[PDB]
Amino acid sequence: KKLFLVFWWHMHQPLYREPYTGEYLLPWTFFHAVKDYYDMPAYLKDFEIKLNFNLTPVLIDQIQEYAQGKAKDVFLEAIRKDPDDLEKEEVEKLIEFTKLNYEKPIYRFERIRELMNKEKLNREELLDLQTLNLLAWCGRTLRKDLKDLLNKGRNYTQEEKEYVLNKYFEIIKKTLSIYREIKEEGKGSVSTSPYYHPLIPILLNPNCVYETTPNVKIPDFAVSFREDASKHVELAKEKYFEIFGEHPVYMWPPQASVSNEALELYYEKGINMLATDEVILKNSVERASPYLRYYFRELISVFFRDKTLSDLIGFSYHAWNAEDAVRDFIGRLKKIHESVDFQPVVFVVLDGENCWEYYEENGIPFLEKLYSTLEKEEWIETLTLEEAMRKEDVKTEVIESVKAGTWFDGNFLKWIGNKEKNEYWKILIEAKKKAKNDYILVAEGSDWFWWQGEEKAPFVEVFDKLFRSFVRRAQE
Ligand SMILES: OC[C@H]1O[C@H](O[C@H]2[C@H](O)[C@@H](O)[C@@H](O[C@H]3[C@H](O)[C@@H](O)[C@@H](O[C@H]4[C@H](O)[C@@H](O)[C@@H](O[C@H]5[C@H](O)[C@@H](O)[C@@H](O)O[C@@H]5CO)O[C@@H]4CO)O[C@@H]3CO)O[C@@H]2CO)[C@H](O)[C@@H](O)[C@@H]1O
Ligand SMILES: OC[C@H]1O[C@H](O[C@H]2[C@H](O)[C@@H](O)[C@@H](O[C@H]3[C@H](O)[C@@H](O)[C@@H](O[C@H]4[C@H](O)[C@@H](O)[C@@H](O)O[C@@H]4CO)O[C@@H]3CO)O[C@@H]2CO)[C@H](O)[C@@H](O)[C@@H]1O
Repeated sequence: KKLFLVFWWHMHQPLYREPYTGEYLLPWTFFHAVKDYYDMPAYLKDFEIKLNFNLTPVLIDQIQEYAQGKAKDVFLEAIRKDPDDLEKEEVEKLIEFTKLNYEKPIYRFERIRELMNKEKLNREELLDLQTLNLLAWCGRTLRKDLKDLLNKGRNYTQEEKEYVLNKYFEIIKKTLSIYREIKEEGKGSVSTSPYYHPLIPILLNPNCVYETTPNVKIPDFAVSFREDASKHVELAKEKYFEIFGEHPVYMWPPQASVSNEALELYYEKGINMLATDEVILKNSVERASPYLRYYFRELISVFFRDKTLSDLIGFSYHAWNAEDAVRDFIGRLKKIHESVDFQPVVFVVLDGENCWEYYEENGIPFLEKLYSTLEKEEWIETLTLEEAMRKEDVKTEVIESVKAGTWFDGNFLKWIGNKEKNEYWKILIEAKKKAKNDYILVAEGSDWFWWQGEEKAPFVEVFDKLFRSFVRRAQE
């Protein structure tokens, strides 16, 4: 009697490439590529477990651009430059970026503390600010190779900065290949999402917000996004075919978002299985065990993730010692294992690149201890998505209807509802009336609405600039 454990790490970035200048206006795709996107599947090289991954096609596009040397990244150019050639604006954006990440454990360098107490920086101090920002995002693989430079902590030269950059781009160049390798070796399944990570339920039927938040105000959806919804899925199938050689049979719905109509569309497009959130299941069915494989209308397989276990990694364990956190995690799986007489399937699903920056040492002590302890447990069998879809000694249930929602409170309020987010949908709706190319699909990505209508934060202007630029470009 085994507990079946399914890790599904979801990787995504919206398109930071501004369509008129061709410039990557934020460096987040680069920094999460060198820190997490290669290194997360790379754990499978050292640990005999199964781990699954989601790669959005818009993320894949940017990884390709960086890997091929075509990405003009404005922040990264400020990093690469000799400090004597830095513009005042570039120094300000460098300092701004440091302040934003300053309290995170991966930025725990004494020299960063010294430099941010300084009101004017010379060439050597700017070289340290540039290079330590690079090194703060160093992933597990290169933290071994670059350990001498990392322990330095200060006094970096342009030659050393350039060396780190060359190693980082080598990491990026091998990133798509290692997803292909762990997939071909059976160490994990790889899924994708509709192309630009949109909210498929809203594009299909904006009225589905009223299944959870009946009081919410939405704009006049005077155009249909239903065909655009199909296009996100179809284009995603094409990009996945290019990278991995098959049409995808697993998809992660952006924000875990599902509806009766969205599940229909996924089935119609040949998706055999997806996962969503436990809150959906609780909102939809009275007797709701998340340890079963569900069949929506006998059309498509649905797993409901263990929200508690997913939220321990995403939200709790960063503030713990690695050893305490893994003993807690295994202790919870043991109680699940001891709680039922059948073999439960336990889906752990969350973003794969966003939580580790808040852990000590980028979560490497935690994940190494976690994966080491998992592979020693005889009563735990980690599964690929393919193995979870096919496993016969697993309990099964049919569900006929779900309440539309997301894994954020089970509703859509993080992307629609208040004046400012609704203004984005107004802009999108008007632009869709006049759209002439697929940049309208880029503007349907969920990220733009997430950051809109929120307390002012540094760089929120860039997401707004990107969204409006994609909207403008879509109509030309
Ligand atoms: O404002 C108060 C608030 O601020 C702080 O949050 C800030 C972060 O700490 C800071 O680093 C920065 O966040 C960045 C982020 O680091 C950067 O990587 C990028 O985020 C990407 C994700 O990396 C990417 O995975 C994707 O995220 C999706 C995800 O795929 C999906 O599954 C789901 O979870 O939604 C996510 C969002 O759509 O895309 C995003 C970009 O859209 O960009 C971020 C913004 O610059 O800035 C944050 C805001 O200031 C504190 O951390 C927080 O506690 C404070 O309360
Ligand atoms: O900025 C603060 C935090 O940043 C990081 O958190 C990330 C997570 O890593 C991502 O996975 C994602 O979080 C998802 C989350 O996985 C999903 O379960 C859901 O979580 C709900 C949760 O059930 C609920 O109980 C409550 O705690 O709020 C969550 C949000 O409603 O939805 C999340 C949003 O997509 O993104 C967050 C950042 O938003 C980092 O890991 C944290 O340490 C950090 O505090």
